[PDB]
Amino acid sequence: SELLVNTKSGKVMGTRVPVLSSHISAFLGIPFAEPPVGNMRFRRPEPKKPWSGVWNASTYPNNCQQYVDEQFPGFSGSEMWNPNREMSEDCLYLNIWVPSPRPKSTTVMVWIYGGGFYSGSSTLDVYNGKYLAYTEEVVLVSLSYRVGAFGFLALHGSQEAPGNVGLLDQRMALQWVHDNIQFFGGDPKTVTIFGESAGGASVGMHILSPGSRDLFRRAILQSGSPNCPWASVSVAEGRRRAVELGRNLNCNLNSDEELIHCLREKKPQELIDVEWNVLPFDSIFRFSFVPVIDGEFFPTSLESMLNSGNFKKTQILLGVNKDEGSFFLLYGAPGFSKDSESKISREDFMSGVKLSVPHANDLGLDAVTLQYTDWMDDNNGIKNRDGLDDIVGDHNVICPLMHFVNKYTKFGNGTYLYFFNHRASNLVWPEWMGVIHGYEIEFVFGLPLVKELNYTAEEEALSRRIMHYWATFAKTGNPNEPHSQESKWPLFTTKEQKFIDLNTEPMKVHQRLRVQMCVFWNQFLPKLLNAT
Amino acid sequence: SELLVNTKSGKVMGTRVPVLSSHISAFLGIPFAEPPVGNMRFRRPEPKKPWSGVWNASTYPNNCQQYVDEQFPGFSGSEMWNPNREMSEDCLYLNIWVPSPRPKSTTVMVWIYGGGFYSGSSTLDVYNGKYLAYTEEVVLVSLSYRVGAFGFLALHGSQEAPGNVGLLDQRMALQWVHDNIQFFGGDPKTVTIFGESAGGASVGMHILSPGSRDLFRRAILQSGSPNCPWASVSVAEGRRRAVELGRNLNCNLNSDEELIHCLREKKPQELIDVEWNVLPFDSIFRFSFVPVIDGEFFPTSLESMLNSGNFKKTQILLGVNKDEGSFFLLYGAPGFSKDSESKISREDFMSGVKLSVPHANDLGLDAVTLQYTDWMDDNNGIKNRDGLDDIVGDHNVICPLMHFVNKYTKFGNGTYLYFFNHRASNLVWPEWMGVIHGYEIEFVFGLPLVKELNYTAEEEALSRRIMHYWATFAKTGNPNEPHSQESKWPLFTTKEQKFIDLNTEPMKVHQRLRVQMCVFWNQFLPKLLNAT
Repeated sequence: SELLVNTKSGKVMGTRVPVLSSHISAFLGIPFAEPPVGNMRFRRPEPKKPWSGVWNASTYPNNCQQYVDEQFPGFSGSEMWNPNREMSEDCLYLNIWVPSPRPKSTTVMVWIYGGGFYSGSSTLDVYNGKYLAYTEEVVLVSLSYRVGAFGFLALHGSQEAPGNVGLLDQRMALQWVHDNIQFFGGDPKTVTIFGESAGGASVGMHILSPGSRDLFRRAILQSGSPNCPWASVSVAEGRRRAVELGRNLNCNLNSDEELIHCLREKKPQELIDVEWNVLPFDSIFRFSFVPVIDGEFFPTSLESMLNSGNFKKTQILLGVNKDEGSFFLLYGAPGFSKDSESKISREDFMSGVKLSVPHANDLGLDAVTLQYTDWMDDNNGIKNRDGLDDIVGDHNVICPLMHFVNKYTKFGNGTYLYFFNHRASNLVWPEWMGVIHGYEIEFVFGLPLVKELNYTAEEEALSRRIMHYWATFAKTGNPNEPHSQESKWPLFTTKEQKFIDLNTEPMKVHQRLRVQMCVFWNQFLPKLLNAT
Repeated sequence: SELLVNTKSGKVMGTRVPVLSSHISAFLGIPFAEPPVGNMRFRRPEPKKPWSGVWNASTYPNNCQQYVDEQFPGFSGSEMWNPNREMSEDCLYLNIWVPSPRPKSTTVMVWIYGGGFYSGSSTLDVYNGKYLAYTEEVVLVSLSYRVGAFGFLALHGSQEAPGNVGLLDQRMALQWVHDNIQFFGGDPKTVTIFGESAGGASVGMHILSPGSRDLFRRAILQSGSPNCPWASVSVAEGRRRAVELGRNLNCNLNSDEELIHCLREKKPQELIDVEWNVLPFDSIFRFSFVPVIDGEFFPTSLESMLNSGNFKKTQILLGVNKDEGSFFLLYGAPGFSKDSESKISREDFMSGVKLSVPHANDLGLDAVTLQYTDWMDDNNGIKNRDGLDDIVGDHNVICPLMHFVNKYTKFGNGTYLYFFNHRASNLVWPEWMGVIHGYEIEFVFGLPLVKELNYTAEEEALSRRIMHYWATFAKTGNPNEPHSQESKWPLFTTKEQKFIDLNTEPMKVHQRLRVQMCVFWNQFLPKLLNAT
């Protein structure tokens, strides 16, 4: 039977699903690690023990225990990101969408969801692999990993909560795809991992980490890179937050064993209730528990790894959205509202700059303000709003990703950069937010192809273009069709630094994606803060 | 006789001179102080002792002993600024151009030449007061003062070379105009002093100094203000340079008397031969001997005086030229040539930035470079050239003058700002230099009215407009004609900050003259250098 597959872990029974008036197979909720419950909390994942009989993989698995957004109850715009399944510490499962008839050895794509390392589910609607699997004829795998304290608590030196266990979770899923995807029709020697936000940072981290390099062929990073200011902490800050977390739940703090044991007796929702209290600064776009440079997963510091060429050399395709920042200002900066044009005054502008660059002294806060203020029109509410929006995106996503793409390209074997700047016609968020963080995803998974979702004809056209780029790239290491007549997505080179825009208009190539600001955030500011 | 005038110092015999096919009186070389020779060198000026008989004031006086430019022998462009008379330490004289018939009580204008405080003569061709006196019917006075070591050597605490004796020279001339201009037809209660470059800085200094405030009614400052980074030094740096000067001439340095006496035995040309060796840094737009904040001429520091409203409150009219910097880059920065387009490379650009902001640490040099570099086109030779040109002008003339006009306007009784951006059609300097430092002067003195000089019809029209503005302002405190139909030069206010352009095109009002950069040079950079 086409829905029955025999893996090295046991037999699995999938289900047939309809897609764009046709069908494909779907094996949902296949386990890849032992349930990290009880004494296993905070600990590294262990391989799932083989099973007898047939595992029923016809329904989605549970979602990792996480923080849930309730800023806008009912609002689809924010709930489409919340977990749509029972939350449980028994979360480590993966989903596979296989074409029909089953391929013999086709290209594999493994998706890693984003969410600031504190949230995310593989089961959201926007992450439905069937449209992409079907349309491009690829095996689509979607894994899951532990988030928040559960996946990133870090008491270095201890084997009870080493840290990065959330990344080990992902590696585990990748190890399984490597050892079994062949039985699903996939070709293990041609697996592309691709992510978004924290998932984009995760992809970049497997490229840097020696232990994961041999488990994939290529990579796609969307709106996120490993060296982002929010994606990692030092073991010292990791330890500082581990303790403070324990201090909020009134736990014995005399020793790591003391602390860890107390944290293991707490109900999942109790760690999550106080999780946001450990941040060192009043900030925006920063998260409590994230990866930590431990000396294991990451040999040395990220910057020295990027400078020494110490990382997997292959091809990569990455890019960013036009307005990456707006989403975080809405939720945390004074002045912004989902229901108003949110024009910002001088006072609120500067409050925002303080919240965006939390680690900067008064001199730095001034450098940022001077760099983002048009003194001929300083009290223009629309300019202060869009200026603040730019600061958050540049410092947190764009300028960091450009530093990565530039350091990488010097040792890589091919780079392709994009700039997604198209606002979907059916977006429910206000206009001032623009091309929002994470909304390019729907085009990657092809939601525009399903009529009922209400997308324009050109938006469906854009979705197919992108799906063919990602898929053609996953297969060949080049997003372009061999002998096509269409426009060629030029290659990014240290010299030219070309890139293309991604929207419903005739392709246009450009150069030096936001150089003016990227030099400020990557060269000047760092230097200034270090001298002062 | 109309050419004979009896002053409080003695009788003076002037001469009749032709102007624009007509005539006026001219009393040239009237003395106002005792010859500062011998033991009087470096010392404060003493009033000229009355004389019997008639002083012959029909020919120009000598020029102060100064450094002479020989960078371009023969070139009119640079020689029209060199002394056109025998140089001598016996230099303190003034020139008066009086209308015919002699006025009973008309408006007076006293001109103070510029020259970096190290050069300048009142007898240059471009400073011929007859055209202006004639055309606007005003008494035009032109004084002279000691420059270089001779007028600014400063060994604070000693009465042999107190410092600022060059400014005392100017004050002396003003005291005489105040006590005698009435006998020439002038009205002493309506004297406007106006200068350019070092002279613009001098005008601003009489506005700040308690001792000179009561000697004039209004003021005009062109391309220069008292708080310019090159216009003054601390008593410590003044003392440091005084000594080093003495060290170059092998003088006994055991005591001030020791030093001063040795310097008084040296021929004038020997101090000038080594004068440029005392500058503390390899620099551009900086001069050896300049005014010094001594606590006498200047009660306290300039910045605190400007903040406390401690200065003469009246009306002022000031402005700058579009390309104030080019002239100094030509003479001192690597890459520029009088005969080439002078396109600058990245290396020479940065060499230039080092030469322009000599007092900045490596962090500052980077802030300046980042602020003046278009990273989308970093190797554009024309952009690096014009960028360097902007740095020199902004930091040395424009941003400092805007700081003055803003601090002043808060306590003044009327401010009028202009921006001269017209390049004369007969300029002999290369095009890349643009609207050069000091070339607005020719329009102020009306050289365009004399055909033989080869100016366009619109340039002569511009010259008359400016001459009427300066003159109408000197008389009324407003450059505008009471009930005119012409365009009104709006008033500058703390709120609006309006200003006008000055060229052969229909007047256009603007706002915030170069705010973006003025904030960098007046607020951020200062602060950065202080914290680091």
